[PDB]
Parts: sequence; C-alpha cells; structure tokens
Amino acid sequence: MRYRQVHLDFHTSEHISDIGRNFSKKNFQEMLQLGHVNSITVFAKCHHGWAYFPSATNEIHPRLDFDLLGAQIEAAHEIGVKVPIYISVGFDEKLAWEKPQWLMRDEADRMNWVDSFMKPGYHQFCLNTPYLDLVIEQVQEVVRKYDGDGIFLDIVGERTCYCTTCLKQMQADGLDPHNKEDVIANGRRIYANYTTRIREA
Amino acid sequence: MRYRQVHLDFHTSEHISDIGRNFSKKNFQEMLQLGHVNSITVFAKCHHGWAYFPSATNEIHPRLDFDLLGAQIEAAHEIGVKVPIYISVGFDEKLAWEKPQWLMRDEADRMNWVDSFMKPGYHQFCLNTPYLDLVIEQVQEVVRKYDGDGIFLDIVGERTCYCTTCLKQMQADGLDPHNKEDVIANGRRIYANYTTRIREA
Ligand SMILES: [Zn+2]
Ligand SMILES: [Zn+2]
Repeated sequence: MRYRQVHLDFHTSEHISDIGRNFSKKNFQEMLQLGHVNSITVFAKCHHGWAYFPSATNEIHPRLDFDLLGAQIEAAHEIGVKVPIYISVGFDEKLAWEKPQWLMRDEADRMNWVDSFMKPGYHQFCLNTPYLDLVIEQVQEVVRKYDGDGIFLDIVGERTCYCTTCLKQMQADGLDPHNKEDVIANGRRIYANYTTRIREA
Repeated sequence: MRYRQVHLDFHTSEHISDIGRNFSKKNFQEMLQLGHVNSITVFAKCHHGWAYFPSATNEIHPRLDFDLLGAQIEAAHEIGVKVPIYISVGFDEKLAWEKPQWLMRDEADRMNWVDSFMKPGYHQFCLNTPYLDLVIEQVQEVVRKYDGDGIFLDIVGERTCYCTTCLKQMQADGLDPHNKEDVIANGRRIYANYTTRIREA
C-alpha cells in the first residue's frame, strides 16, 4: 500500500463546458512529481452520475469529447504512479431525475442528503432496488475495460429506508416497518447483499 | 337529465375478502325501487385503483370473482334505471406503490392528499406524466365494453406540480419553476391536455 496518495475529486456539473480541454499528459505528470505523489484515485463516475470515459453502461459527461479516465491512467502509469478508480454508488444525480422511485425515503417520505429537487445537492439511491443491478453492470464495465489499481465505492453503508420497494419487501418478509429494529436489520442485509454482489462481480 | 340520482361509492381495500359475494340483481333492484332512484353512478375503478370488471388494462379487485360492474348495469337497465360509470383518475393507490415517480410533488417534495406511505390515505398522480396514457387506455376499455350512460372522472382539476417530469419540461419550455405564475399556467395546459385527450378518445 503506497504512502503518498491523492484522492482526485471530479464532481462536475453537466452545465460546465469543455471538460478536460486543458488536460495534458505533461501537466498531469509534472504536478504528480511536484507533489511527490505515488498513487492518485481518479474518477470513472461522479456524484452528478457522469462517466469520464466513453461508457456503454453509463452516459459520458455531455461536454467531455475524449477518454479522460484512460488518459489519466496512462499518464500516471508511465511515471510509476498507481491509479485506483472512484465510482459514486449512493449518488447518481442525472439518474435521480429519471428514477426517483429508486431513491431512499425516511418515515416522513424525505430524500437525503437534500429533501427536494428545488434545492441544490444530491439524492441518495436505495440499494434494495434495481439500481443495484445498474451499479454492478457499471462496476463490471470499468473493471473490464481499464487497467486500474483498485476500486473506491462512495456513499455506501447500512441505512434505514422506508421507500416503496423497502416497505413492500418488509411486509412480504413479515417485518414491521413501524418497528425501528426491523428496518435497521433490513438495512444490514441490504448493505451486505450489495458488498457480496460487488466482490463476486 | 334524470332528477333522482345516487352516486354509489365503492372505494374498497384489497385487504377485504368476498367482494360482491352478497350482491344480487333482486337486492340491487329492490333497493333502487325503495329509494325511487332513476339513475345510479356505479364504479369501474376506485381510489384504491382496482377495476370491478375483468379488465385487460387494469387489475380487477383481487378478492372479486365476477363482473360486478356488468351485473349492476344489467340489474338497473332491466328496471329502467340509467347507470353512469365512475373512474378514479387522480387516485390509483395500488399503482401509486409501483409508480411513485408519476405522483404530484409540491415545492418541498410533498405528496397530496397524504404526505407519506407510512400514513393511511391516497396519493395523487400528475397528469403531465405517462400515467395520462394509462388513464386514456382504461377509459377507452370501459367505454368499449360496457353499455353505460356516461363517465364521471374523479380527482381532477388545474394543479401546481413540481414532480421531476414537470420540473424538466418547464425548464425545456423556458418556464421558471421558481415563478409561481409559470407553474400555475403549466398546470392549466396540463389539465386542458387531459380533458381534450378524454373527449377525443
Ligand atoms: Zn429503500
Ligand atoms: Zn407533475
């Protein structure tokens, strides 16, 4: 495990243009060397939900014209820098707008982290929904196609969720959604099911 | 237009059994005569979302074994009583559980009439969504298959809606969701579009 890592965030709005236009192998390598960096986690998929590579299971950032993920792995590997790859799991904001039925709900029907679409911020998906199948596909694509040094999966953990899918499933399994213990235990199974499916894929 | 009408409600939970088991042509006719009733609006589709006939575009109440709508029209028509037919539009609670993405939202993401699924009551659909296409199909089926004397369409009117579909559509049409006037005017178009499609179908 390398001692000198950078976690390179790239949560980038669809409403910003010319993504990566000022990227260069030379600039990326010079700054890693200036920083004495020997590992840099770079983005395949951000909170806004875009891919930074020409993806078949997800949509590339609509203002990105080239394989930024590919260019970063190559530039770093050519100077002996490892490159783990980041995938946002809990957040996919451009999918949130198409599939709000897959978002987490509390007892009072509230989304997190932000409780409406009329305010800025991100809306967390429930991994007890078919969103899990889309995550596995997208993780599989990145692991097949890119020579990364690992996967960092973000916005995950044991939750308590009262979404339509969870409430139906709890009732069918004889659990009581009004019993907090039952919902906490459901969420322990939901999270373990997600990490088991990731390790097997 | 007949002077002596009854509006016969039939909002019936999936969790009640033996629907219609004590129905009879004789009982239905005796009570219409006791009441001096010359028209009775009967249900094709209730707030809970079930059909009271063996429907191909909607699901029959899961505890109903026979064509209750058909039996009521026949029993009434055979004693000269007209039978308009009721269809819940705004409410379809069993669909609400499958398609929460089609439900109305206020500025703060709240459903109406009831602001969560963890409380009893009904959740109103937005007619700016593909739910409108399902309503037209279901209205078409009832009008084709049954010799009714009219259609009563319930839980409809001009709304203000901030659901994901409405917010995207308003932004694409250059309307401002933060401008109340813009959202009111959008809802006037949404409602007129619904009543125009019903009259044409
Ligand atoms: Zn859930
Ligand atoms: Zn709407």
